[PDB]
Amino acid sequence: MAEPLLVVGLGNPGANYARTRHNLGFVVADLLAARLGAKFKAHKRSGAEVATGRSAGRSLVLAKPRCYMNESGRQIGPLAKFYSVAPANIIVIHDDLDLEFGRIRLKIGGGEGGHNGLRSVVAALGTKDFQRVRIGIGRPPGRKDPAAFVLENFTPAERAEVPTICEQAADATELLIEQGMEPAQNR
Repeated sequence: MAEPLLVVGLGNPGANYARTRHNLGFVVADLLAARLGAKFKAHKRSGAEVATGRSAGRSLVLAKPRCYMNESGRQIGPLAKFYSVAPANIIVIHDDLDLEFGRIRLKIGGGEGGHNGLRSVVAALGTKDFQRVRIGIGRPPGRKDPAAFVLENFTPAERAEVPTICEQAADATELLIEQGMEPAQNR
């Protein structure tokens, strides 16, 4: 445990995409960097922007991809390699379709819940054995393309709670870092 962590947050760049459902990992990652006094440095070498920090005594590397959601992995693969982090020491924060709105679960491995970003990372890291901070966004309402549901902005009802759900998410991420899946605790 003289080894560093990678905390990746999944999202699409662009002002109009910032507050969409598929951009929760970005906000949650933006929150953490802020908590650790970390500044996002453009990482030419892999493509994503990167902030470094320290939490519970552990080396942290935070990352947010600078391309579209679909090629996260083409930027997180070379980035993880750069800072030589094993896939088990990589935590990825993303919105989950299979989790009810507001629910935050923590898991290593498992599915990909139709998230095109998580798959892109699984492909680029080969294995699907990295950690996840899953943020429920709920299932789409009735007849509705999920791939467009996640590119829409949260309803005025929901967005009232998003700020508080992300704070709780950043808190789950911190707690995952100090313990393990001894967390998934009251998280």
